[PDB]
Amino acid sequence: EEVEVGINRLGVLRADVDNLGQAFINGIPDDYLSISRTATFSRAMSRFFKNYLNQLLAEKSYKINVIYAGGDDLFMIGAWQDILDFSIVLKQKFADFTQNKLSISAGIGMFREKYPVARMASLTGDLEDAAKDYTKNAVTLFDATNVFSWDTLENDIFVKLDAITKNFEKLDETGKAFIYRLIDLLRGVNENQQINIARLAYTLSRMEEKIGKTFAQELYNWANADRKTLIMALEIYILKTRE
RNA sequence: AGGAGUUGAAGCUUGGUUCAAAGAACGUAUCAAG
Repeated sequence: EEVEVGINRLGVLRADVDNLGQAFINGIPDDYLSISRTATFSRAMSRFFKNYLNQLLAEKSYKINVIYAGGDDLFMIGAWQDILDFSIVLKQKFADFTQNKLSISAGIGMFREKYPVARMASLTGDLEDAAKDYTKNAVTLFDATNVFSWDTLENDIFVKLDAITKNFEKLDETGKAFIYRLIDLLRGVNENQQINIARLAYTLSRMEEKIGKTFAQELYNWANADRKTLIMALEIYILKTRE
């Protein structure tokens, strides 16, 4: 109820450190090998997760309830806006703490307000298992069909989302019916590949004078080069801007 | 004293202009949370 910007959903993060097993067992090489170094390694990992997770969630008023944390396990239920905006924060702070050599995978799920927590946790655990099945670092946005690498998600999806949010704000009457027709074409293009690309070019030059001279050609470029990213960018755009 | 021979011929048969715009994109109830 404090959120008054997006869709009334509850977003769920489950994360775990991948490849933690052989790194914890035999990670430090045999030449410069110490026992207290391993003690600092594991004690610093648990230390990081506990105190930096509480401080990173305290410094900005994130509407996130942490259930439990740890290296092996992480489970947080909150508003989906803060969960999505905090997953990149947690990934980058883990990369800074571990000097970006311990990988991390995660799974973001999104559920309605009154949903059972047991089925919630099982579904999001399934999502993050599908993320770690890719066998590298990745994340699933809301579904097992949308698996993205962390740099891919962060860079591609968030620059496309920020560009879309800059462009459709200054437009006075374009959204959101144009965006729904655009998503209809960009998900029909998976099966009927040619005619939806033709309809896409037709609509973009149709609304060249309306949505912008350069944004329409940018959408036409993005919808051929890195397509599947832009569908998720538009979907989370509407999920953010729904009143 | 009137007879014949032409009863229409050629040209254009539509030209250009916007060719679905804005809205809603599931809401609730058990499930859950408290």
